[PDB]
Amino acid sequence: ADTVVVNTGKEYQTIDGFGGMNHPEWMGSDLTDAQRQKAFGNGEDELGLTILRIFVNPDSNQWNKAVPTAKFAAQHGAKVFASPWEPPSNLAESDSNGGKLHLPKSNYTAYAQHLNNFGTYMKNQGVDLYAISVQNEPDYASEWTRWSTDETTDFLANYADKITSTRVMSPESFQYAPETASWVADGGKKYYTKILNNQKAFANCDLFGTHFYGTQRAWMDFPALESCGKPIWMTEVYVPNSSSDADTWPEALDVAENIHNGMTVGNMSAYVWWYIRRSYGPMKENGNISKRGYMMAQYSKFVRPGDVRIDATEQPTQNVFVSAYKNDADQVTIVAVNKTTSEYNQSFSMGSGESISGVTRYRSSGSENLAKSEISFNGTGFAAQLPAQSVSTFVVDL
Ligand SMILES: [F-]
Ligand SMILES: [F-]
Ligand code: NA
Ligand code: NA
Ligand code: NA
Ligand code: NA
Ligand code: NA
Ligand code: NA
Ligand code: NA
Ligand code: NA
Repeated sequence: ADTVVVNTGKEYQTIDGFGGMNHPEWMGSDLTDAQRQKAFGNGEDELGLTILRIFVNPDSNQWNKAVPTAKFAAQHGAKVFASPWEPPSNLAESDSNGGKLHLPKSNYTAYAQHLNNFGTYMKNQGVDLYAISVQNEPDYASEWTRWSTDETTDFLANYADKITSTRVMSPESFQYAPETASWVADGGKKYYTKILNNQKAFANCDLFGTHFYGTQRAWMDFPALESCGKPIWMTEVYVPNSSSDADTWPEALDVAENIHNGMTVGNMSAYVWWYIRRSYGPMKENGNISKRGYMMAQYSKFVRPGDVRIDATEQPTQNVFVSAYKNDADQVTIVAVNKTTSEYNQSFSMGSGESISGVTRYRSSGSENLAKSEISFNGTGFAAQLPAQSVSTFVVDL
């Protein structure tokens, strides 16, 4: 294997965090106090999530259902953002072009007020809502609200400046599909390019969100969006499916590969799962962390808001995926996903020249969950075994 060369002087995106969705209406119950602590604490056997996504109910008389878990997350320092699936029923019309609903242009001002008022309500409930998005999956909307890519751009350019209670997030595409994709009539990356290309829409859009359903690694690179000066969040996914129990192994390792790809190929600042607590989620219905959740935790517990992704040899051997981050205490955190069936010894080196003063490893695999050990080092480098089908997070003191 190539030595993994890490360079603290070459910086990419700032990390906003890692999280999941809470949706009492659709999940059937809210998180309990124990589950809230399990998700948003960063102590022993806690997921260390730092972002919570919440639901914008079309009926404002139901907004209160989102509040208790948002307040808990906010008290533990998490960013809280919200997504709408449908306008208030009085603003929505049946769609005859593939969606269930459509928002008529004549109702855009009222819809922006609906989103603004949700932000104000959250603030009055003690939650400074980080952002609200224009629409969940406007390009996969057979059961909610379809928007064309022109429509979301018009909304952002000409109406979203009146959302002042919170930041404005882009519409959230289903899968970040290539613009010329034959299977998507009007969606995917087109939602984003049209914002970048319209001065008013870009000025009124504070950050971007996309989902990752079926998103290939080869679709994650988006040069114009990655250089525009505003964060891109991956705001919803489950991988590789919802049909398997989240302890299924080695299937769960796909979660770590997907996070790695979003971080290093997509320059994503955030990675947000769907329901936190679910049979296929990071927390099981019995409240314990699943294998998929330990895959998330290898990132979320150690790559914290405000950390900066830095250069590190990304694929030193095929299907061994490496990313690295620095924090404001000058620690470097390296996450190595060995997705192969072979164990080998991997060397690491600080190309930026810093001497190492300590290395601690946390590792998850078929038989380990966040297993902790001390790693020897010498000068500017260290080496470690990477077992087959494992995720190793190295915390490096310089
Ligand atoms: F704005
Ligand atoms: F990229
Ligand atoms: Na940065
Ligand atoms: Na709501
Ligand atoms: Na907060
Ligand atoms: Na909704
Ligand atoms: Na209508
Ligand atoms: Na209106
Ligand atoms: Na989500
Ligand atoms: Na499996």
